[PDB]
Amino acid sequence: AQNPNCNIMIFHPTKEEFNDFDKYIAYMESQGAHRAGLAKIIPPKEWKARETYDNISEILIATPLQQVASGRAGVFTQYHKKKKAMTVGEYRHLANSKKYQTPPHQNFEDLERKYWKNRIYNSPIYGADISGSLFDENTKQWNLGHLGTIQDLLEKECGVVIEGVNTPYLYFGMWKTTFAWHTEDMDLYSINYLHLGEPKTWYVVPPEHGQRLERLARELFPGSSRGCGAFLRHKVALISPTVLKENGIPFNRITQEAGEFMVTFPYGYHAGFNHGFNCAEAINFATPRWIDYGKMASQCSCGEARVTFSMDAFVRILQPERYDLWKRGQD
Ligand SMILES: O=C(O)CNC(=O)C(=O)O
Ligand SMILES: [Mg+2]
Ligand code: NI
Ligand SMILES: [Zn+2]
Repeated sequence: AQNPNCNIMIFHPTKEEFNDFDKYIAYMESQGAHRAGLAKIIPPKEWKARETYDNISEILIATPLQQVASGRAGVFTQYHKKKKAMTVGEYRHLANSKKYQTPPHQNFEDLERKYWKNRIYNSPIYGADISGSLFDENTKQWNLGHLGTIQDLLEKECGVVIEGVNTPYLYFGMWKTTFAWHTEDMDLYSINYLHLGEPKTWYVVPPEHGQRLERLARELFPGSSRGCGAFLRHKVALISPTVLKENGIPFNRITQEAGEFMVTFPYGYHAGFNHGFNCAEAINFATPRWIDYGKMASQCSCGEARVTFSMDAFVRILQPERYDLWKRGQD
């Protein structure tokens, strides 16, 4: 079996290998990349997402989210407080202000220490989940706005045409902005490109061990767990690497830098944080290997998770027994 220890793999495709997205994902999996839950892809040196980032300041962040923590330094939840709209230019200035800027540090490791020590005592503001793209229309390879849609993949595998569309999202981050432990909707893949700015550190649990994370989470967030049998779908819980190691949870970590892609694999739990002002673009996607995961994906029906229009059809076709209850939680 390839990659039996479930290590995060890093790939360096040539320009020729960068032409066919589906084929390259399948190549990665042939080498066992999916066992880790997350892979890094460094694009060929000839490639670029767009010419420059000099003209992005007028993008609007309609609902910036202040991420307020509760709990202890290594075991906490976060809620999102809505703030007034601001432009990317305004947000970048805020990120760089003395209140929010990245502290002095020696290296990524020192910064990770400082994150886990001090995250809970600050409430950074995240410009997340903004529909849009920063890829130039003329970028033909690994353009996240031109991938094959999940609806077309389900149609090609299963024969049923469904409604829905699939478009990318922009994330403008600052120091300590945080993504809580989650898998993707319907245990989809995701792909994330860091367009500009400071790094993003990721933590991931191998898919074959995801239930171990779920069991620990039920123990560490006992009220949440009573409220919902799939409360990690709420995307609010954080558990530090120190806590995971103490509880024997298998995981890995990696830092993504500007110009690099990350791919998360079906049922690969992941969490992380931003080092300073940055902008990432991400989208979900599917392959034939996803279908079986989609069929088995847990769902939140307590009402909290509230998701896109396009998840309806996935639940309806792949999980017809669940559909009625899940839709009650949507409505
Ligand atoms: O970048 C972030 O805040 C979160 N991204 C993801 O969880 C992803 O790309 O799957
Ligand atoms: Mg602009
Ligand atoms: Ni994700
Ligand atoms: Zn729920």
